[PDB]
Amino acid sequence: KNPKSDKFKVKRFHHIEFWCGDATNVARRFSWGLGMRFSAKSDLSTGNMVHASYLLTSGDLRFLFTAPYSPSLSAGEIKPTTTASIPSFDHGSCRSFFSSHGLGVRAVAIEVEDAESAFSISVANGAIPSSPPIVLNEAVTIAEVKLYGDVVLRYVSYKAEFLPGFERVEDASSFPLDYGIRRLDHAVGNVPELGPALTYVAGFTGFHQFAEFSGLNSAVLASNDEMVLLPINEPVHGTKRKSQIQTYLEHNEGAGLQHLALMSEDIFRTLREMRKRSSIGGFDFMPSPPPTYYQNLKKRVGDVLSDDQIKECEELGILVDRDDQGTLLQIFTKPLGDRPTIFIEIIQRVGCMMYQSGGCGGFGKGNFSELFKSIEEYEKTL
Amino acid sequence: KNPKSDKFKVKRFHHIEFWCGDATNVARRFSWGLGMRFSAKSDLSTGNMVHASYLLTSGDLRFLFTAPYSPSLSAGEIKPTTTASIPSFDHGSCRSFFSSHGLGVRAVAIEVEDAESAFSISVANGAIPSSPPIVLNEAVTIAEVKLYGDVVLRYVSYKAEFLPGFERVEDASSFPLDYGIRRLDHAVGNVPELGPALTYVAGFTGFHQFAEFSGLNSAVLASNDEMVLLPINEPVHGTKRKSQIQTYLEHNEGAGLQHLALMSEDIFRTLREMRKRSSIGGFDFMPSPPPTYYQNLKKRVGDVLSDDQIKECEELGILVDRDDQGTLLQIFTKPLGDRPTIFIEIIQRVGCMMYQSGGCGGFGKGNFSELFKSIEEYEKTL
Ligand SMILES: Cc1ccccc1-n1c(=O)c2c(C)c(C(=O)c3c(C)nn(C)c3O)ccc2n(C)c1=O
Ligand SMILES: Cc1ccccc1-n1c(=O)c2c(C)c(C(=O)c3c(C)nn(C)c3O)ccc2n(C)c1=O
Ligand SMILES: [Co+2]
Ligand SMILES: [Co+2]
Repeated sequence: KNPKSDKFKVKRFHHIEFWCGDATNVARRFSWGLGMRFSAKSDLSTGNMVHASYLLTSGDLRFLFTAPYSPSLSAGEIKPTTTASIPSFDHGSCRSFFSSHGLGVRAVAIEVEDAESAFSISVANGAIPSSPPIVLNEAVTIAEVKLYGDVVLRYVSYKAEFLPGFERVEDASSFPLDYGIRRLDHAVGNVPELGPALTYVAGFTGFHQFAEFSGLNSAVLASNDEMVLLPINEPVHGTKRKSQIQTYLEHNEGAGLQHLALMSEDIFRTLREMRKRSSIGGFDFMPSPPPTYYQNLKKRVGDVLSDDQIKECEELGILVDRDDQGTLLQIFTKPLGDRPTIFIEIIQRVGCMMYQSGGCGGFGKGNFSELFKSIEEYEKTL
Repeated sequence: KNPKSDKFKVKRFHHIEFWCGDATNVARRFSWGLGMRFSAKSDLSTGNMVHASYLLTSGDLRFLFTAPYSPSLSAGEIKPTTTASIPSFDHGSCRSFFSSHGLGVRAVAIEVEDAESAFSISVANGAIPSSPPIVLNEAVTIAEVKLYGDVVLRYVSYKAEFLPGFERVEDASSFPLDYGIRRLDHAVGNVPELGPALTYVAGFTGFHQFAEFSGLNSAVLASNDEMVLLPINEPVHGTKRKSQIQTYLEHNEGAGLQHLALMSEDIFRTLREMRKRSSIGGFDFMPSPPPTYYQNLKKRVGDVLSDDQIKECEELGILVDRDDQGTLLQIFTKPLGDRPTIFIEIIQRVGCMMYQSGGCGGFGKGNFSELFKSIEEYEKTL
């Protein structure tokens, strides 16, 4: 059931911003590892004396990487005179964020009809303000409220390219990399207590619980058309294997963004390209499930995937799960940086045509049982 | 003239350590951009709860990338019980270094006969102690003294692989990249005042001035066999073009390491490989000199380089300079990170055979006049 109770008009995910120590090196690593193009910048060369911000794009997916310059470069500025292109940026906040959490997501940005109204309505409905609505060049409005931990939900609205003050990147510096990633499917937070997290966010957005069908309890919040999907997890304590949600909280110094799920228009091509680059600057993937898992896929999705398409999942280490409505193909990277905290999921969904509905096939929770069973079965092959 | 006045026995450059916010992303970017292999690690997977350190190698060149974990992981430790593999590491120092300077070199490490003796003699001769000699697994001794700004000169000595507590990297994660870089040729510091810098370092090392033949004054300190080369620059104020040394000091928040010169056994192959990767995660190079500069190379080095080898310099943007003793081929990257501070020089020297003597061909200061003249000449072609 979908009560369509969004308290303001929400459009789509707009971008994800990472707070970095050095935005150049993270952005270049991510660009090569994920096949994302350099498309905009805001830095010293554009007159920004406060922060360096570099935007990567793949299809509709936008990754922003920001790091502070020396505060001495902007010591004469005040907010009315700032050269920052993102007026919510603060040297002290950014340094404290990164020292506390390491590399990670600071902002989950969604495009809304009216960022001022969304901010007002959100805070009137319990949201903790983080940055008030600011109108940029009478063209775009940005505002921020707290989501969980030190992560903010950023609202952006456009009267009618990324943000004012950003410059398009010269073609020579903009190699047209593309491994097939096209948009952000969902963004997942880890918290110590799921109940209060859910009630807070569902409180100020009006997002509703999206229906499903180890070591965690989880729930998914969704916008009216269920295109914005914000799952949240809490750990389950006492298990024989320590909860990965608890390990995240310990190494992250508390709540924060756990994984970003990126939709590919061709998950086979995406994984082939990403795996060729794993050991030459790109991203590593979690261990592949045992061949038993792939021997068990025929009985589960053999009506959706050919044996040749099932063989390709096996070569690439892809997992498969299924709802009553659609099928999901997914795989997880190892952590993106030093700490066992944030990682990336690559996904592709099949089914639920009308365009495709959001969350088609679920999020893969059925793979816990399938993996465990596959692992006992591989142990029995022995 | 070489008075061979080293106060302790110095062998070779051993490694360069960068202090990072995220060592994983910088190390992966550098590995792909420079063609360096992942060869050792010290991190959570090796029992280090304090810092993540990843070592890249190309030939004899060793780049170490280190970032701190959350202090909470090691809050119960004391120095006698530490899990850090580099006992000089300190969370607070590393965070303050990176927040102050951004990404840059913390340690210039040289292998010495006896790190305890080198540290003792250095401090007895004016060096500011940074970290006392520590013996690791009764196998290697490390000690550190201040070099300039927040950069330390690190001594390492071996009784008889990198450091104890580091683990060799699994072959699967160790792709054998190689673009021809083989060793560190020199490491250059920028300071506000050259005189006191030179006197301090020459004071405690016994390193002597190495003889030569805009916007800077410079001098080179060398070890007995002149294989360790530590140039230092200060700005020249008042020039019509602002000194790049002064720009460095402003953005770096003071003195620090300006450039690392990496010797290639085949600078043509190195530059071809690095330039193919500039826009797909690697390093960018400074603008190429005008074709006039290459039309002027025949008259200057036409006895050393074929016209086909001179054409290859032109395709790759390589600069050429010459001493009374040897010839130098060199090129400079754009800054390695967000700030216009540290950059890399790729070099190859020809001449001075006996093995090759250090500094063969100088350091390229003759290219200031050659570039300027070439630029006026290209303007005249018009
Ligand atoms: C626990 C663990 C330790 C080490 C290596 C992998 C894993 N591991 C996963 O991490 C995992 C994730 C993140 C999702 C996910 O993407 C998700 C969930 C669940 N709920 N929602 C809303 C999502 O988006 C779905 C299945 C997963 N399986 C089966 C699994 O084994
Ligand atoms: C100033 C500047 C602004 C923007 C773009 C490039 C440049 N630029 C250089 O940066 C430069 C360097 C660093 C060296 C060097 O490597 C060095 C020196 C000098 N002394 N020692 C001991 C060295 O090792 C040699 C020649 C150079 N030329 C000719 C030049 O134009
Ligand atoms: Co997911
Ligand atoms: Co040089």
